[PDB]
Parts: sequence; structure tokens; C-alpha cells
Amino acid sequence: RFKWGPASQQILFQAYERQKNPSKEERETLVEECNRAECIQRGVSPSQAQGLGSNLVTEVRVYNWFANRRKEEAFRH
Amino acid sequence: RFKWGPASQQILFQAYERQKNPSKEERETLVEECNRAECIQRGVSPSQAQGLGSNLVTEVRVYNWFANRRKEEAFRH
Repeated sequence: RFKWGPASQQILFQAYERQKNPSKEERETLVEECNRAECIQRGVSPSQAQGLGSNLVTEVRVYNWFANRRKEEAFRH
Repeated sequence: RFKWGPASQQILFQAYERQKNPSKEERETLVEECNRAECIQRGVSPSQAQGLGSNLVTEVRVYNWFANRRKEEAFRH
């Protein structure tokens, strides 16, 4: 289990179109920005970002989203 | 069943931030643009947009995505 929220996804798509290869440090910003945006939807305080539980955006998942979204431009057609 | 593809979602998020209240006619453009973009990921021809099956973006689903994404700005905090 673990799913991207529509709240974290518009953060993430907004980003890819300025840069689809986020650096080490960029990736870690998008993680803050995903957890918090996800918290303030759940009527959860940003400081209790661990309130999310399994749905906590680890930076590996931000990495893979970019990786995998780049795969989807590596196509046919 | 029926799910939004990451291909249809970046089409759809790209749109909301120019306009979150798409008109009758706009909605029907985003439907074309979602099915086709979804086809060309599946190594399916755009003309066989019915190849998709259940995952065919009806314009009601485009309507509801906008509706529901607007709900998510109607918050607390």
C-alpha cells in the first residue's frame, strides 16, 4: 500500500515540466512539499508529518516517480 | 475499475492551472487529448481509441476530476 495523493501529484507534475531530472537536493525539497501538502489535506498539522503513516513520501518514491515518468516519454510511435 | 493514467493526468493537471472550471466545449477537448495520449502509450493507434476498453475517458470523468480537484482546495487550515 502507499498511494500518491492528488495533492502530492499536482506538486510533482508542476515540477517535472521545469525539470524532469531533479537533483539530490531538489528531490528532498519535493519530499517536504509532498508530505506537508498531504498533511494539510488530512486536517493534520504539517509538524506531525508522521501522522500520514504508510502514505509518507519517502524520497525514494519521489526519485522513482521521476524515473518512471521519464520512461513514459521513452516510447514507440 | 477504470483508472487515470499518468499520461492522462499530466494532461489534466496542465489544464487546471490555466482554468479550474472548464466549459462544456473545453471538457470535450480534454477528453480527446486524454484518450489519444493514453492510446499512444499503449502502442495503440489514436483512431482505435475504443482499444482502451473500460479505461476510456468519458467526459463525465473529466468533469468529475475538475469538480473533485476543486473540492480539495475547499479546505480547513
